[PDB]
Amino acid sequence: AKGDPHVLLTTSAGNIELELDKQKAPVSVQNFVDYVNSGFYNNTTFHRVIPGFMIQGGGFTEQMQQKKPNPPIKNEADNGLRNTRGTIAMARTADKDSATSQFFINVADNAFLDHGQRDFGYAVFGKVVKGMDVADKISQVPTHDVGPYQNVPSKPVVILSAKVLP
Repeated sequence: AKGDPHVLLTTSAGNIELELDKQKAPVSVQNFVDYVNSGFYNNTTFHRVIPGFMIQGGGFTEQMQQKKPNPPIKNEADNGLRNTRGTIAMARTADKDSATSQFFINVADNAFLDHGQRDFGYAVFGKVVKGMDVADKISQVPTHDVGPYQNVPSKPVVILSAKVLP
């Protein structure tokens, strides 16, 4: 136990466990915890995943059809320090300052995205302790390019739960 926050999630595949910062992004944490607290994850899913590289997720409920997001926070990527396939990170949005409710679980040595150039998009504020495999196995089952959103599990996943540990 010790003391290290972990957004625990049990998708159809199995019970996994994210682990999230806090310090480097107080604001964001508050937001998601709002959602986390309840009414959202209970029966969303995981859109999909680029093979052995990066699973999302949290967004389009089931098939994929916006909940009703848009509680626009602020700066993201510029607060996630170094790491590797294991970290979670927030998506973004056309505008810029937003990322209302949606994150994605990596796996492979990334860094590339590391805000440091004529660019800035993908946030960050977590990781992955245990059920990485689960994620994998999930990211194993075939899929298909949908149309708009490339990479979506034809035979869709369905999340069971999301319970944060102190």
